[PDB]
Amino acid sequence: SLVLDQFGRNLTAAAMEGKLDPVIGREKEIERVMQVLSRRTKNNPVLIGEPGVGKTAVVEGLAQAIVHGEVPETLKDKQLYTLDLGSLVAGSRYRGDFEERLKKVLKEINTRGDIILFIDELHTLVGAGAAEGAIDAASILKPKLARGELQTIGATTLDEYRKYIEKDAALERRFQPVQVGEPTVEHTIEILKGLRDRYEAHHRVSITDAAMVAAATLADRYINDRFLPDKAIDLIDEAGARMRIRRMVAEVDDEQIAEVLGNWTGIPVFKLTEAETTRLLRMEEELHKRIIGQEDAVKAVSKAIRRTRAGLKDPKRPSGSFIFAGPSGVGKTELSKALANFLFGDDDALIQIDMGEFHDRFTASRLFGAPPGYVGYEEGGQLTEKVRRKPFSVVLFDEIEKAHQEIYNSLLQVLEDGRLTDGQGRTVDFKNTVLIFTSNLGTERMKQKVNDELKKHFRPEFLNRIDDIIVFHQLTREEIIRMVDLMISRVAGQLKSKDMALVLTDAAKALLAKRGFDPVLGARPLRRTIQREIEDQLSEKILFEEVGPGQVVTVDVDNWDGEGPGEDAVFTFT
Amino acid sequence: WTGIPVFKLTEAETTRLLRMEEELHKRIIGQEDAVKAVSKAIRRTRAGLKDPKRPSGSFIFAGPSGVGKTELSKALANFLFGDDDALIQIDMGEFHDRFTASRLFGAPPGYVGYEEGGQLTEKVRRKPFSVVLFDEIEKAHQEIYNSLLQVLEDGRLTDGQGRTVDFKNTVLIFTSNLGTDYERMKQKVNDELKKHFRPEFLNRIDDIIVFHQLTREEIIRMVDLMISRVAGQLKSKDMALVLTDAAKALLAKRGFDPVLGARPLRRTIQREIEDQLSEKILFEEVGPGQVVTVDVDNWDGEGPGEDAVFTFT
Amino acid sequence: SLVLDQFGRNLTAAAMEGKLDPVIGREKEIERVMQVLSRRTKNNPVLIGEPGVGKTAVVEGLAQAIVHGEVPETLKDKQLYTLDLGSLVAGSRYRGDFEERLKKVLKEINTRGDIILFIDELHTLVGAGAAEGAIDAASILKPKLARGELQTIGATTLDEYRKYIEKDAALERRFQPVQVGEPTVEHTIEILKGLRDRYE
Ligand SMILES: Nc1ncnc2c1ncn2[C@@H]1O[C@H](COP(=O)(O)OP(=O)(O)O)[C@@H](O)[C@H]1O
Ligand SMILES: Nc1ncnc2c1ncn2[C@@H]1O[C@H](COP(=O)(O)OP(=O)(O)O)[C@@H](O)[C@H]1O
Ligand SMILES: Nc1ncnc2c1ncn2[C@@H]1O[C@H](COP(=O)(O)OP(=O)(O)O)[C@@H](O)[C@H]1O
Ligand SMILES: Nc1ncnc2c1ncn2[C@@H]1O[C@H](COP(=O)(O)OP(=O)(O)O)[C@@H](O)[C@H]1O
Repeated sequence: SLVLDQFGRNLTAAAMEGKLDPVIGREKEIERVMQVLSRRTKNNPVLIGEPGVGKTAVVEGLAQAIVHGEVPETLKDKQLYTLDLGSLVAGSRYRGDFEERLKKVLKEINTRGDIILFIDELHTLVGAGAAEGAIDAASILKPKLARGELQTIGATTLDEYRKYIEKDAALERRFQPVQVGEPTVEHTIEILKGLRDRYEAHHRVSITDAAMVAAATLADRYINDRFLPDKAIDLIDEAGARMRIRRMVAEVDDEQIAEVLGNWTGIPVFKLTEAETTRLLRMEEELHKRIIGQEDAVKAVSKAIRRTRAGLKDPKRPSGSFIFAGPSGVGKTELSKALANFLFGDDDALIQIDMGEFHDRFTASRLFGAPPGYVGYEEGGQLTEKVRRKPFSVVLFDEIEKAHQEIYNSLLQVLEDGRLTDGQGRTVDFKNTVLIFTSNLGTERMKQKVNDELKKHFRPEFLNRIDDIIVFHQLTREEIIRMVDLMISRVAGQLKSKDMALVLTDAAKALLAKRGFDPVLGARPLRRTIQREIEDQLSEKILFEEVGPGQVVTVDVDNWDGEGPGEDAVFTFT
Repeated sequence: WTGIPVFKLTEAETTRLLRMEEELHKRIIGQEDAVKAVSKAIRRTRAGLKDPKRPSGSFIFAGPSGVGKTELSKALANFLFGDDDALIQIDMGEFHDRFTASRLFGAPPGYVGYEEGGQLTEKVRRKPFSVVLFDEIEKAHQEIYNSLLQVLEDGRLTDGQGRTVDFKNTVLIFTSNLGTDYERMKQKVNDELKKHFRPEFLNRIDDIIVFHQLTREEIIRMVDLMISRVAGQLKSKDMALVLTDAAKALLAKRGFDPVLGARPLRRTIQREIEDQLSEKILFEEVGPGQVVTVDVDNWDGEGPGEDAVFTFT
Repeated sequence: SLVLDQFGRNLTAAAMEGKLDPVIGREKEIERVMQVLSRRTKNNPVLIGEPGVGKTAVVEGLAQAIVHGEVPETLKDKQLYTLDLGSLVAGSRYRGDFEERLKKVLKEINTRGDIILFIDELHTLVGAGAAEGAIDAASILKPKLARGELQTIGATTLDEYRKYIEKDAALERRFQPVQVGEPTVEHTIEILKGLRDRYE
């Protein structure tokens, strides 16, 4: 007892005082472990599982089963000791110290005979006192473990089992695997219901059953870098901590779990208040604050985001996938910029990928990285990593028709299931991101021309996965008048920072409108008209210090009937 | 230990294995040939009467888009393991480049990522009994099939690290989209597969299955199948939806097109029911504790219904 | 304290003399850190932030909050020590010296219980001294982090996180990411107004 205690911790006395958490739902794996230790030769199981499933929890539950007495006679009255390799290695300046300590431990185990050894993180045994080919813990344990005279229990994750143990086939032979599979949703709910009491006592808060059901569902659905039941426990524990901080008896509901998840991952799953609800209902006007015209596209996107925010989106598919195909300059990109501004408050959050560069057969690997064995393997994908930074995003694929079919064959993955496997092998989540595909093709009859061009330039499946195909309409006179108003407002807002005030009469706005209309319009022209007839004149006029700072500038027009072409009209800057 | 299901067939398991054709028909409407072939393969595998060298099953699936080729594999995984996420899904859409194939089995020694190993081989070693799905196999280059060439016949793959993995107990499924009256389509699909793939690869596969186009009965049952998802989603918010049969008829009328598969129907449902119900929910017109009876007015049930709308109660 | 002063620096004692710059406008991140540090199991936050944003600034603000006493009861009068891994593995020359120093540090922390660790460049835990016969500090720390018996705070670049901690999922599990994003323009102006007195 005195020898093992300085080099290990006894889980039996830990479960005597209840210091270990109760373990429930693990009868199959614990029975598997108990039946492996009841063998004659090679009675050593190692718990292989994905990290965060309960590999140490299985051993704690077995210790509780031992101390209660549900074990058979082969595991009855057995003190389960974990072994700390760090305590063995530390303090050993010399060969004799470490090997003497390990063999004294083994002699005490074989003398008392009722200590089952536990090696958490079993991959540490390949090299303890020296390298893999010298005298260490593994080469001392191997003759003992081969005959089964030393009962030990291991725990190693999947990847480290592949890496460290499997390169040492001698230890791989002597350990019989016990797979601890990831628990289900109902299993996680049961586990949380079991662990209610400890967290309730610790955080001085009370937790409801609906809170735990919501925690399990949200943790399984959204968080895709951790594994059940750890993420559900994380959400519950963090909500309890939030209540403990905020009160300094509180209640935890699913709303607080949603808040914790929103803090953790940024996914906008919240209980909607009145102000954001009226914002969501009236957001078509909010988008129409910036974009002018094109009611169909804003309507479709409003429908998609309203469906997403109300919990009515198919969870295996993204929030929405759109093809914005229409004549150049209409505002296909500006709709995406307006979406970014609405959803995040800033426009730099729009992950914009340009398909102009992806015209070669070698550049498809930029999105999802390079395969193993090639240059760029560690960096991985550019798009996948950008998505992993923030799971809720608007992904913009600008100028689709430039890129050729290999990228779309890559993107059928995300268009169907919202998954993408980068070069490093990891799968990333796209179940919440909004996909926008902007195209410049086909330039009521324009609708059919664009549809025919897209059917000719695409395979049927890629057009089929897309939620809504939206064809942008050409602009009219009222829309370009409002565009002129918006551009002048932008100029005035930029000029506010230089101690200025700017204003235009409606005659100047009309004159700008009459010189900015043709079927090849958009905002690429009629903004060049602004830069040529307003901005340039203002710059040259303020460079030689007339109507400088503190002076309101009024842009007027003379020699114009207000209806004519206005080619002889000139802008006057008072 | 290994998870490979060799046991004594209990009566419940036996009567399930006799009746698993309609169990597959629970999630797939129509496509009797593919369900037939999958049932034959699973019956051969679980009876203990199987070729030791060849894999459990090797199928190539062909048909139009959205005829349930991936849905069949997902429902087969749901049958065997209980959930879709146990399906080992490798989509060949990322493997267009010839240099990309090293991700499948792994990096050779002396190169970066050698210690990481492959992706397909390691996931097969994790679960030796698995349904391996290869989506859109034509979109990968032809040199990628060369790695699968020997697992399709001998069921063994040699990774970069040198280990030999066992593909003997897995069900290999290929899904294609080539070819896009039934016999003419089958002949065209077979000819396209023959001229697209080398004949030494087509001979090593078990059955070539062509998916039949969806008919009116199939899509009108599939209306129910895909609205059950919305009903279950609504059940999480303490409110229920029941469709009038007129709503089902109108949804099946506006979502049917022989040119494509099932996703036009999902578009029709999503635009007619999901979006409008989202507006009604966020307006708080309807909430928890109520029922929603969706009905079609201004319609006769036979006409095309270019003016019919949906009423929500 | 006799062993930690040889290997670490006391930020609470540093905040006693006000040698740390005032931290302005980072109340949300400090609240998130105190939220994570208040948990029962896995109470280790990592400040996942781009370089140049103030990852260490968040920790010094937390130390100033602790010394000013506005923290909740679960962080009241707890000395926040930064852990200098270079000094821990500085004089070893052997196989058992570094692990002995780590055991002494952890035993002093356990017998005190009011000391929170801070690890600049948290990715240095993996491979924190790995000779032919040595066990790195990550494998020592992992059982204590999983049970929640040790409160550690980490600061790590996004890219460094992805290169190093992402490769080790066992240690990645024990740390909750805390997104520290770039301050906006107005936030930068507020920070400059805070730092006016010191720079003047
Ligand atoms: N059946 C269960 N009952 C109670 N708690 C559980 C159960 N399964 C898992 N847990 C919790 O999840 C955690 C699992 O940790 P574990 O997976 O052993 O870590 P590692 O993967 O590093 O070995 C434990 O802290 C435990 O509290
Ligand atoms: N209706 C509009 N409202 C506001 N800005 C617009 C509008 N239409 C165009 N713009 C501006 O003009 C640009 C046109 O972009 P876009 O239509 O995407 O060009 P293209 O169609 O050639 O890709 C946008 O970046 C936007 O700033
Ligand atoms: N017969 C069917 N029964 C139910 N759903 C179907 C059926 N056919 C297609 N689907 C729908 O189509 C999608 C799968 O289509 P898929 O088989 O992947 O087509 P492809 O393989 O050509 O891409 C699923 O989301 C499913 O909802
Ligand atoms: N909110 C803030 N208030 C005051 N100073 C800040 C704030 N945020 C950042 N700083 C300044 O930024 C610097 C911190 O950078 P640091 O986090 O050390 O970068 P890195 O961790 O990459 O070395 C400090 O000098 C600090 O003064």
